[PDB]
Amino acid sequence: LWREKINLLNARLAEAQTSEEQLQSQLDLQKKVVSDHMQRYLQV
Amino acid sequence: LDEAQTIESELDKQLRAANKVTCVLDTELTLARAAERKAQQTAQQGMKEEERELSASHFPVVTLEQLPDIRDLERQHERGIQHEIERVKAELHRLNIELT
Amino acid sequence: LWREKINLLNARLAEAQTSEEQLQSQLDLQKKVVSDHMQRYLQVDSDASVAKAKLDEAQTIESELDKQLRAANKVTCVLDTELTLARAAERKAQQTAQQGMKEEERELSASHFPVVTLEQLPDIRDLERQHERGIQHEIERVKAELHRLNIELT
Repeated sequence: LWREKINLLNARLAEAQTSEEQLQSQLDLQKKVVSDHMQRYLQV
Repeated sequence: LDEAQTIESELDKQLRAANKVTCVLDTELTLARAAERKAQQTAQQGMKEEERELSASHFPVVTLEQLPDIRDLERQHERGIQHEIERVKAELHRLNIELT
Repeated sequence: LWREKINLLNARLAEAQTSEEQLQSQLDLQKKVVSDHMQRYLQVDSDASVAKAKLDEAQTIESELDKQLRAANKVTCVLDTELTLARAAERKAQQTAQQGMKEEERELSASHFPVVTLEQLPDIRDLERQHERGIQHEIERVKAELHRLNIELT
């Protein structure tokens, strides 16, 4: 049963990790928008 | 650009809220291992196939939700066994009285 | 023992939170530096190239400080889960400890049963098992002596 617990947690961890990575990608995309606007200002 | 810089706070807060699930799952996955290995080495004392059959044909099967409390439900089942082995001993006492 | 360990875990969690808040302050300072370099690059190996390179450097240092903040958060959450499990176990034991014990019974139990140290709380169940076995051994031994005495009486 502890082996079953280990396997179930191995299967489940990826969902939380994917959510964390998605939020990281959203943060990096906000930084990308900031960079786009700052580089637009760089032209003028 | 001011708005883009400002909006980063909500995303950072949500990322902080998200990290906790990953932390908890890693903790659980690391923690279960010691119990697993100790239980496995306890089982390594071994049973002859006949002994396995006799044990299994009467002892219940267990599942994941009972696993955390299995170290106590096991003692409850042991209490169930001994509370009748004591009855058997009492019947031995009564029959010894009768025989004497 | 569980309540004392809960207080100790609360102290550890407080230490983790003290680290976490100041790591957040460090992250804020690094973000301020990032904004400084961004505004400098907007203002201008030229000074503009230095502003760009150091804006990227400030973002990298901010990422490192955010990783340190995430490590602090992970430590805080590990200790928080430990504290929550400790509270759950303490309440589960409270389900039985709430029943109280008469003064004479407490005296006898204290004068007949050992005790465990704070952090050794898990081994308390080893004492429970061992003393259960000994108590049962003595119980059945006295019962057998009574049995033979009863048979002799018969």
